[PDB]
Amino acid sequence: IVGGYTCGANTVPYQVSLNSGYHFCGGSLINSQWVVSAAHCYKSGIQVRLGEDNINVVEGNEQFISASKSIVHPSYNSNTLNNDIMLIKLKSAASLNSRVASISLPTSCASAGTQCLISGWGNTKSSGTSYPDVLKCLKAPILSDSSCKSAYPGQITSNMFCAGYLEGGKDSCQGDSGGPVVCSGKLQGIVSWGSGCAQKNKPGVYTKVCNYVSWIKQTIASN
Ligand SMILES: NCc1csc2ccccc12
Ligand SMILES: [Ca+2]
Repeated sequence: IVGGYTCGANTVPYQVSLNSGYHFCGGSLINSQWVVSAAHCYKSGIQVRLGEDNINVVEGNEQFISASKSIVHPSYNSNTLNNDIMLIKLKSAASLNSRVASISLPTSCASAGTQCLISGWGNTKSSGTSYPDVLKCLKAPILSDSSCKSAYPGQITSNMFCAGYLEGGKDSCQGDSGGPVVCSGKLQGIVSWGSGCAQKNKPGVYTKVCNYVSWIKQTIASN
């Protein structure tokens, strides 16, 4: 997260870290067994880390649970990033408590102008590199479809939205991938892509979660 703030320990209780020896992506806990992330975060050997603040220090609220199954969306295209979503099942159910909690799925799509919370352990600089140990947060609005399309001609599908600031300075970034965009207590986005981070006229692009709720539910119901 570039241009954000320290969230505070365990204040984003659905935020998980995907770990394969190291943090490499965020995700969102959506029930005791299942995590939402980005399909471009797929790999084998994932351990889900819940209850994290400092991802380098064991602070006392973590739960570490290995994935049993990954399901990338059936229509994910890794060239266009269309349908950039996957589900990860945990080998055992997480213990749910104030610091480890699921985030509700949307029952309707959010509109441009809605305020959201984006979070992660990704890069905090727009030039150069610095990775935080504690969770960072950013409040950002959803941008109109038309400004998203004009920012990224030919590349925004109906499964994507832009959020952030056309002026630059505040955005998600590499290592935030797969993490939440939460708006009024519903998971509306997943950190997906952009051109650089926090550049002028290049806002972040996010998977439009409300298009996937019936796929999510039917997948969970059968797996
Ligand atoms: N908002 C931009 C963004 C999000 S994840 C990622 C990974 C690499 C480069 C940019 C980004
Ligand atoms: Ca920790």
